[PDB]
Amino acid sequence: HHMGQAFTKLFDRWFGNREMRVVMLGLDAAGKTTILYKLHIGEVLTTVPTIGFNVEKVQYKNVVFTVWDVGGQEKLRPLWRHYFNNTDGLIFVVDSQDRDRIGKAAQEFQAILQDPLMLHSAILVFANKQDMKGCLTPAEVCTALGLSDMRTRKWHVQSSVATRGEGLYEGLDWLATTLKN
Ligand SMILES: Nc1nc2c(ncn2[C@@H]2O[C@H](COP(=O)(O)OP(=O)(O)O)[C@@H](O)[C@H]2O)c(=O)[nH]1
Ligand SMILES: [Mg+2]
Repeated sequence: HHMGQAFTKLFDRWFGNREMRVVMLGLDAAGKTTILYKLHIGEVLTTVPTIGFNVEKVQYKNVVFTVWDVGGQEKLRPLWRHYFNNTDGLIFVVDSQDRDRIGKAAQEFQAILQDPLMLHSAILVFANKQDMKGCLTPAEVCTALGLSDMRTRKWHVQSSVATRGEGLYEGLDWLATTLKN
């Protein structure tokens, strides 16, 4: 009989008018757009700034989530960096079933971390698609992304099933708490 709250109300408690800018990144198919629509927090808008490169965005009050795929795509790395401007947090999403592409994801993740503009970011990892038989454990995704060895930044790896909205409250609550200090 008990019911979840709407993220709309959750965001009111968590951020409530505060200026927040998070970027949610990952390899294509990790589950990022799914997380966006599953939040139900406003319209998503897109800009395709090149014939290949493609960015999505959502804002609620003064919290903005900016979203793109990372990896392959020639190497459009400079076209991104504009979008890191005064970012508070990174959400990096991983397909926990895709054992093959995780080295790539760790590489990519590791490149975001080393970018100057990400020095002081809180880091949330969604180890997504945990519903799938034989996927990686959240620890195995932690290990692989090298989160043990980590700077002085606050980080957290969170199990998720994005298509059921599972894990999302937990990660976002961590993120919100972490960010207000
Ligand atoms: N089984 C499962 N499938 C998922 C999950 N999250 C996303 N997907 C599916 O993975 C595909 C890509 O998701 P999408 O959100 O477009 O990935 P994006 O490229 O990261 O934006 C879609 O078919 C989703 O339904 C999950 O947690 N479990
Ligand atoms: Mg997408």
